[PDB]
Amino acid sequence: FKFPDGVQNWPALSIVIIIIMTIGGNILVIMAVSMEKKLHNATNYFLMSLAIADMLVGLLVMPLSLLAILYDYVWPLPRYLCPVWISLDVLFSTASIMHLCAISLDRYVAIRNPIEHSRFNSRTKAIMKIAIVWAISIGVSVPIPVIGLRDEEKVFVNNTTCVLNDPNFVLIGSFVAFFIPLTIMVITYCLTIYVLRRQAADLEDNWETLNDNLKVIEKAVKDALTKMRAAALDAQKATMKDFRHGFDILQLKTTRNAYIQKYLQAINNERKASKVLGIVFFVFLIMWCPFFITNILSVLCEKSCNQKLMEKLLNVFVWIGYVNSGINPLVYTLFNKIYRRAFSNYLRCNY
Ligand SMILES: Cc1nc2sccn2c(=O)c1CCN1CCC(=C(c2ccc(F)cc2)c2ccc(F)cc2)CC1
Repeated sequence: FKFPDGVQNWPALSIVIIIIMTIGGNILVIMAVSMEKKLHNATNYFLMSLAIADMLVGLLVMPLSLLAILYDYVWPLPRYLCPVWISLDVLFSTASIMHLCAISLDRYVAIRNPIEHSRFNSRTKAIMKIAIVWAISIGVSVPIPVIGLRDEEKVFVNNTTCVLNDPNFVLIGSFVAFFIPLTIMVITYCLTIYVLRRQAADLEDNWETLNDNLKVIEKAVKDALTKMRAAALDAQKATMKDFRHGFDILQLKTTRNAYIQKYLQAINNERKASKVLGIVFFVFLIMWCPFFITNILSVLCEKSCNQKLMEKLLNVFVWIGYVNSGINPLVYTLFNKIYRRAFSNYLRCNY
């Protein structure tokens, strides 16, 4: 570990900046979800446990990858330390996709069959769901120290570079640890975003007409006045008892701000959450695709392919996937005033 004698790529040390921003960024997420009241809920507990995995990627996987780059991918640490790092790489990377898939799956199940959650509270129900995503993650990574130490060629190429080299494990494992959870996250997300739009459009299309027909009354009628009573007529047929009669009493603009905005902001809130999750989901998908494509493209042709080129591309493609462990705290800041406000305060009033 930085002898320093023997190092062959000193400008690679500049990747430390990537490492520092991946740890500190997710630390702030851990601080925010731990301290902010308006962030204490199942979805944001998922993000904290996710930030714990992404912080441990930058804390335990990124530094030992950088060290290998510094020695031209000739493993500089003891040989037993290679399969330990490979399993820590697999564990925390799987925990990332397993968190995103669990968020999208729980959000989908929360919408289809929203039965009265009478068994446990939301805080404690989240704890079990976080336990299964870590239980699976440990389950995928725990064979690797066995396979690697029992047979060192499964984790060493050319007896020098430390990389996972078991084709059966890499193939089957890529399905269990990446392809299946990614397939679930995409379908559940889109299916969720389809249900949410159909149910919101029920009230929205009635609330949109009443609003538009109010503009013509300020243009500036007996057809536009009855245009607004028919709007609320269909709105009050779907939404608790204070809502049905709430429209039946509706100068008009004051009633809209009095009680309609209670649900109007509620639906917009659900829309803003689907926006953030989709960006987090599909940026994760996009930043891991080049590595996974190039990898699964490297075994579809055993020969007839430039294997030397594949490895060189994968050296860069793995860090495109790694940088994703730092991207999530940035995304929260851009799209949520609670994270952005807490982040600026932790950077100032604490640091
Ligand atoms: C550090 C490094 N450097 C170089 S240079 C040239 C190659 N190369 C490498 O292969 C690696 C290891 C990359 N490492 C990324 C994390 C891994 C996942 C995984 C788990 C188990 C598998 F079976 C299949 C892949 C994963 C990826 C995304 C996820 F969302 C979840 C898991 C394991 C592979």
